[PDB]
Amino acid sequence: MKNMPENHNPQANAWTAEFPPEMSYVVFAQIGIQSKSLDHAAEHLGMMKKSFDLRTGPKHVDRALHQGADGYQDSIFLAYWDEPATFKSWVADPEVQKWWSGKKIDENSPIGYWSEVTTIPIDHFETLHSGENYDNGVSHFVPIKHTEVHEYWGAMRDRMPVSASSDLESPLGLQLPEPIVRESFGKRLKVTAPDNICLIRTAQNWSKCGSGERETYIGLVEPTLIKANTFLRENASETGCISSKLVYEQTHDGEIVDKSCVIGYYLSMGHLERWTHDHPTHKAIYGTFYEMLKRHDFKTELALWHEVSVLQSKDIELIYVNCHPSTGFLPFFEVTEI
Ligand code: HEM
Repeated sequence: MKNMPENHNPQANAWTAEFPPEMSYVVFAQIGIQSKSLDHAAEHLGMMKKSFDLRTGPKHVDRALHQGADGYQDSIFLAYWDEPATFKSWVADPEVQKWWSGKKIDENSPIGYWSEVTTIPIDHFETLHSGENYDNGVSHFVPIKHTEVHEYWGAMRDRMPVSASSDLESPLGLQLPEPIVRESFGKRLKVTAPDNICLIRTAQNWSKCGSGERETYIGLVEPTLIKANTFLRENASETGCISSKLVYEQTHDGEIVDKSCVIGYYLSMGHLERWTHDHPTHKAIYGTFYEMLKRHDFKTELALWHEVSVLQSKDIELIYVNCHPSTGFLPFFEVTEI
């Protein structure tokens, strides 16, 4: 590990995914229905829900709700496979093909469709968990193990196997170009990303907190998490953050549960590192979590985790049908009409 300090002894425990040898990829698919009122999205969401129960459906799927720009909401499925061939057979299923790639989105539709499908090579992937929790993304179906490789700047990079042999820099260098405003409503658009973009899903789960911890999380952490995500959304070029969403997770039936996450894409892992290590909003929430840890013998019922991947252009498929121009990758890079 390159960045680990001498005689490193972390204050808090943490766990990390330990992938079996036969696993080569994780498919992480984000599929969204975009609307101004959730009633408009009900029909699509019903169809997609049933598709996930196919024999080729994902090993795990979360539902979440995103409040986007200017009154648009995204109803999102976060779906995981451990076998790309199974994912491809799922997409090919006639029931999935009824709605895949926004097929039902007609002209002048009140809803949009988008999908961001990432096929993650395992050597370009790492996870971290504040507890031995088997309901955190891939930990629903991958074992996890205790690790010392955390609680220092650069630990995320060190946990990703390929960082020992690659700097993981963008071919575009250090500056994300100014966003542009696409005429994206009424169109079917595919965006091509540059190599070595970095995707993070970083999650907060207060479902097991008693009153004390819950009041602290809601009163003292979440407001600054909201501030952090807003800053990332509004300052793409300064930060290198292509896209950031704060989403609240839901039951199968759509009810909001006590879980959230930020899903963000960055021009490179280095951009994500520099924001995390430097910005005051992450400074503030990091400090509060360690304040909670000390007050609870370094075992809070609040659970945090993240999944971080570094992606090649060919690893990610980005499709936006009748979407608001601020959605996802639409402001950046190369676009084509499908
Ligand atoms: C916009 C939302 C967030 C982003 C993008 C983000 C990003 C990151 C990244 C990339 C790291 C790894 C740093 C490294 O290893 O170099 C990290 C570490 C950490 N973050 Fe966050 N984070 C976010 C929200 C939060 C929240 C809400 C909390 C607490 C409630 C939090 C607490 C921590 C802690 C405690 C660590 C240290 C983990 C360890 O290595 O043991 N973060 N964060």
